[PDB]
Amino acid sequence: SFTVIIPARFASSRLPGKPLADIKGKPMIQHVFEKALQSGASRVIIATDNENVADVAKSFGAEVCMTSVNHNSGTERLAEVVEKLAIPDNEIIVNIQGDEPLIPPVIVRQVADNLAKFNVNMASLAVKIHDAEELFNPNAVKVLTDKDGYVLYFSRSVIPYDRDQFMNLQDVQKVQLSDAYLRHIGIYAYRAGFIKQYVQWAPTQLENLEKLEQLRVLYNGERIHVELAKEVPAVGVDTAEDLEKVRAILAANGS
Repeated sequence: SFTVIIPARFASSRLPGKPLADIKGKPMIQHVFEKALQSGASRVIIATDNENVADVAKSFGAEVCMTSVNHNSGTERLAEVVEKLAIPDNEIIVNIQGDEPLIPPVIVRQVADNLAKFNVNMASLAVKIHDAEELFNPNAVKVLTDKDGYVLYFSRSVIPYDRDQFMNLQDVQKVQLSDAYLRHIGIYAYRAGFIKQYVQWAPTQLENLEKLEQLRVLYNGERIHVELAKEVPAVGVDTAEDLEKVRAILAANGS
């Protein structure tokens, strides 16, 4: 079995209070909660520092853990939940974002099973990158693993470098990419006890440069397993446009 923790994500610049945005009669956060239940999770916790969100979540039967209103990171907020609920060290925890109402339950279960299968302290997923435009986008995190799926490195820089095609490239948007690129997806599985260790490790020059918190784990020599996601998850909702899109999709799926 495993536990899912869903960060509410109330704070948003272009879509403030999005966790409570209505999507076909239910707040977006409730959709994520229901997808979590459909993944086979034995426990689903909504974590938030917002009283209004907590009240709404409890109203649809969700266990809620209030997180402190500090500066600390997301991983830092996951640790606080583990500590406050006294979650045993070996419990498998899957972190899913509160603004992904269309997250495929199958991939939530996938990362959880992978954590147990390979017995690592941290597991994640990736999806193929097909466009050069996305490949060179620093916002798309590229990842590479060894033959067993154990991560070599994560980076905003393009890896692997294609010698023959990248040498004196003049138009990246027109380069034909090989089938070797992977975009890391921000869905994780951890052993509850490891999160505590993760946050205890000192900040690294590496993570500060790439602005990738997960590099702290690689820097400290901890094995991470990454596998191709069984299904490509939709981008999280953060704009009114994205919200309209999800509403249209859920509207189409019921008639």
